[PDB]
Amino acid sequence: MATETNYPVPYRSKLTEPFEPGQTLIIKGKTAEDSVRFTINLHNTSADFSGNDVPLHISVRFDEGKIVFNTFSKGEWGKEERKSNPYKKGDDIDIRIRAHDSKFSISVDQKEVKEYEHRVPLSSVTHFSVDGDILITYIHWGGKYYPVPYESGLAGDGLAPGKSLLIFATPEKKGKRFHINLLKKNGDIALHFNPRFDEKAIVRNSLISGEWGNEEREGKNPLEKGIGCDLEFRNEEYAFQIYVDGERFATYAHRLDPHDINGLQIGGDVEVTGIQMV
Ligand SMILES: OC[C@H]1O[C@@H](O)[C@H](O)[C@@H](O)[C@@H]1O
Repeated sequence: MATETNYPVPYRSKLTEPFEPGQTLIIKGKTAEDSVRFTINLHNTSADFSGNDVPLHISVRFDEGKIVFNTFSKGEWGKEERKSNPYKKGDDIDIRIRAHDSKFSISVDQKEVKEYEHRVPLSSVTHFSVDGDILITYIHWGGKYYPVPYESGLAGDGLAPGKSLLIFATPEKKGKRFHINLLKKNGDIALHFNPRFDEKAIVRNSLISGEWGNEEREGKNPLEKGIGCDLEFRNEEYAFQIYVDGERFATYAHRLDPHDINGLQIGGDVEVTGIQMV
């Protein structure tokens, strides 16, 4: 129990809106040398009753060495479904649950490991909770089905120094490349982020007045086909700080005046599950 001051356990959160197909629930935290198990439940209740139906129960067991799924409804549990637990007592955990119309898709360390068919109505999930030997460090519920190629404007102030655009996506299993453009009203691309698996590199460049700039490579490429990633475009005074999965992958000196970056485009071989401005 280190610097908790965030989401203490047991954690109970009453959903403000229904959990719907296309939306993802992200839970990250830390465990200890003596953690034995922790749970994540998607459940029903009127507001705080706590104890009705549990559409989806997830038990990560360090003693058993697996992650176990099941549901509780009408006063009884069904048959558990198991998957290997890739975590050893002590490491950080990252479990994401995305709702779909026929099931829940669960990924561990951004790796899809389980498809749990709905046994009870998804619409009956009104609450969510986490408990056990885990120190929760991050919880987020949002997203939707983002079609790609994708295009949209950004809030009002857009992406300006001091702001960050976070994108959660998964390069397609058999994809070759995809890109993300941060644009200004006149169509110029301040930042072109273009991972190329065939080239084993991520190209960064700018499009000014219909002309592509220098083209910056350098950098191993921390992305993997079929594995989810967290992309952060941190706009600062002198450059874009590009973070991939928590670590800085590269810096990109501004070639265009920051501010007024109110456009976004995403294309290529990639699935997008979350977009947010912070
Ligand atoms: O115009 C040249 C540019 O074309 C783009 O389609 C490519 O992704 C860039 O790597 C290239 O520098």
